[PDB]
Amino acid sequence: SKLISPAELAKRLSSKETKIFDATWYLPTPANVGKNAYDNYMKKRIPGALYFDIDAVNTPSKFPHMLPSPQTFENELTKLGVSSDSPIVVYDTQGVFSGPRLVWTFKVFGHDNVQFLNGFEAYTQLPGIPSRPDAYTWGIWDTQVPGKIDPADPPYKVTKARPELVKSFEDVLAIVEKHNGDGAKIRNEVTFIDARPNGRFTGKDAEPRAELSSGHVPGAYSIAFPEVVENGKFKSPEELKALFASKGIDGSKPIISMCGSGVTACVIDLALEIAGIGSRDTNAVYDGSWTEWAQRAPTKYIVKEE
Repeated sequence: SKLISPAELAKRLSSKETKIFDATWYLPTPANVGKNAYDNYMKKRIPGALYFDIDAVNTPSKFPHMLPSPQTFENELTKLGVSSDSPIVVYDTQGVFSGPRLVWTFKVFGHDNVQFLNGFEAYTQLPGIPSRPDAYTWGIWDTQVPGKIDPADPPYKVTKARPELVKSFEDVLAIVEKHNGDGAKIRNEVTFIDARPNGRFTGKDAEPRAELSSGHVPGAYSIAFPEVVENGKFKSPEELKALFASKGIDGSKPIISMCGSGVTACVIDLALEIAGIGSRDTNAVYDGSWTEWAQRAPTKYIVKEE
């Protein structure tokens, strides 16, 4: 959905109708091991910000960041205070890494009134808030343990729960109707995109679970991560429009995204909503990854190596 700036957020904050969620799940590699969200979240956050357990919400799943059910979700966001028509805002301490997964998640469940914070680092360099004015350079943060959250009433209740925005692994293996790539109208039927790096496609690069292959699945206009981001945030709307139309990326046909766990494939839904190349009700996303397309799929689908 929309995005906003950090400056308008200070104004938007002073009334507690804007329920803020933080989402900073780090990758489970040995580098960030010992760099948690929940342990860093309860030491520095924004006044009203809340955590969402993407590791506990979607507890029953092979791929750990799978989309949970509408009734292991509603009956926890009631425990977080949000209502059906409560606007919400998102921020990630990492730049643009793990945020939009939650935005896409809310979009699945008929929740409009959702926006994402462009630049975190500029919020860090604010002077302060109109509220808490006498405290300059504090008030932006809330360095205290999260206390008592009075639960929601009336409770969250999703009216719509539109699932067509997500596609099963069958829904992507069902390109078998035409399996000769762009020559078979994969470039005309379903404009796949992969948020994997250009090194992890157009050839072969080390996957995270480095026992299976890596490449560029059939008929997929590959747009990569830094191609829209610049050191803390997204590019201009015209910037993204040019980034796509300069390629063959154009919202003329069905369009689907891909990356590891889907945790960053939703970036290539957010940027699209920003530019407008498609439709909010169509620009779907495949939560399964190359991890699914290599571990639980055929052997001929993979793209070529060097």
